[PDB]
Amino acid sequence: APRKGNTLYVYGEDMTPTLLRGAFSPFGNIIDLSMDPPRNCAFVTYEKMESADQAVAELNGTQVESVQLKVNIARKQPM
Repeated sequence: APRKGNTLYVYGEDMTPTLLRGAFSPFGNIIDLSMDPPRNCAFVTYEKMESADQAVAELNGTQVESVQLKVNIARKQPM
């Protein structure tokens, strides 16, 4: 049966897939990975709800070689 799953909202500047994959690869396996180049945002889906909460708490409040990323939760209401 289908499950709601748990997609996380990722925001930041100059963000790439290889970088995000590593920012969510070790946090757990992703069933689907999406990225938004027009809004500079990215979406991360986790098969385990704990993989999203553990990655959102560890990824949230972090910095890169010289950039800052932001993790948020998708709104229940559809855009």
